[PDB]
Amino acid sequence: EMEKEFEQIDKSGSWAAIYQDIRHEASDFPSRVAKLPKNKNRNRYRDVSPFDHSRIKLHQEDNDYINASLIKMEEAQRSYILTQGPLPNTVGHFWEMVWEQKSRGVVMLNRVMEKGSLKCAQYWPQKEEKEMIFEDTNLKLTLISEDIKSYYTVRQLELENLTTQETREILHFHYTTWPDFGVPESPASFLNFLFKVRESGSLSPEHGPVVVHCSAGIGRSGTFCLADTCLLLMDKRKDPSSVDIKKVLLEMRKFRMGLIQTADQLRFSYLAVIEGAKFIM
Ligand SMILES: COc1ccc(NC(=O)Nc2ccncc2)cc1
Repeated sequence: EMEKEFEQIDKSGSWAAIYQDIRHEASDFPSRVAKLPKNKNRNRYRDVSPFDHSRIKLHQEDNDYINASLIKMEEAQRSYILTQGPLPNTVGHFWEMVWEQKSRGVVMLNRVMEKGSLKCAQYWPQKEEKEMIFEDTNLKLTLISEDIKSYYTVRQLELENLTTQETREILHFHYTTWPDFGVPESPASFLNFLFKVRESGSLSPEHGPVVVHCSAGIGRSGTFCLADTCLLLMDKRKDPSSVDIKKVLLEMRKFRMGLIQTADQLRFSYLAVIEGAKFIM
């Protein structure tokens, strides 16, 4: 049981040690498409690349590349697209991916500016009457409504394919209170946020996979998926305590490198799952 494993690692302060064991056990697959010179300006960080086998392909003949990975958790019947915060030149690619994959939700776990630097392009409209057109991908995006709470904002967006005049409603879930350094003290507001995404139907198999991002799409994004999948598996299994976070994390790392960036994010993931288990038992 993970609650006892938590106290052990915590009392022994062995978080950096377990984290290193995970780093060394993690899969390594080719990422040849990401490293092509023509894709250099489509990557925010040169050391964060999608594996070729799990990368999302854009349906454009010219260049199909986006820094995005499909995480498929077979036992949990959950699938997530993890991607980097879009760049100024990839905002149109981002919304093309949302369109092509039939996603219903976008989950954003960063602020546009953190530590005085831009972590992400402003890829959604700030006002109802000022819609955005992505000329490169032939899409129009309109803010329909915005509901600002203390810890997160939910926005309803309309995405229109200008080529076919189909429209879809997209839900933007923006967690706004992750601190510049370290992790939240308590996982309560993060769990509340995760349950709000679930309640929307954005994580449901009727829809394409949810798009999850932070700046690189590996750290905070990793914590989001890890907590969701672990809590799901605890509902599904005859023995909820057979769920080993470490094993679940290593499975996800077959699909995208580097998920959970720090020993602090690992500790926070344990705490989120342990605490979330009380609201589920
Ligand atoms: C000398 O380099 C090494 C660094 C780390 C490990 N693994 C390790 O400490 N695992 C561990 C698991 C649970 N509690 C405490 C520790 C082995 C060798």
